[PDB]
Amino acid sequence: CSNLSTCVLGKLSQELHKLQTYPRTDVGAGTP
Ligand SMILES: *[C@@H]1O[C@H](CO)[C@@H](O)[C@H](O)[C@H]1NC(C)=O
Repeated sequence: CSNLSTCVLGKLSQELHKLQTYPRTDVGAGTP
């Protein structure tokens, strides 16, 4: 980082895309 603004926004946005509340399985069973 260097901006300390676009840093923050970009980091948390990228994190939310990556993790996204861990979409492992979503149908009924919900297997790991
Ligand atoms: C600004 O923010 C982005 C996104 O988080 C980051 O990748 C980058 O290293 C930061 N600094 C610059 C100079 O772009």
